[PDB]
Amino acid sequence: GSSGSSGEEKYVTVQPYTSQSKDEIGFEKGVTVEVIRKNLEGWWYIRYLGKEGWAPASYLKKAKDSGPSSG
Repeated sequence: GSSGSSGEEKYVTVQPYTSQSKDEIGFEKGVTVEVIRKNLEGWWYIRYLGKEGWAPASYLKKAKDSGPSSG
């Protein structure tokens, strides 16, 4: 299957978003997303459910992973 779970900056959704068209991707609140591109028009290209679409940065936030990793 996917066997990927790899990216640059993994963000998390704090609110559900309903996509009107394919161009945009709809997700739920409390899931993990992969931020690929970052625009200025509140548009952050992410990847969810094995699909890349346009999502509002407003409904996204940088996740904080806890680990012993030093720097």
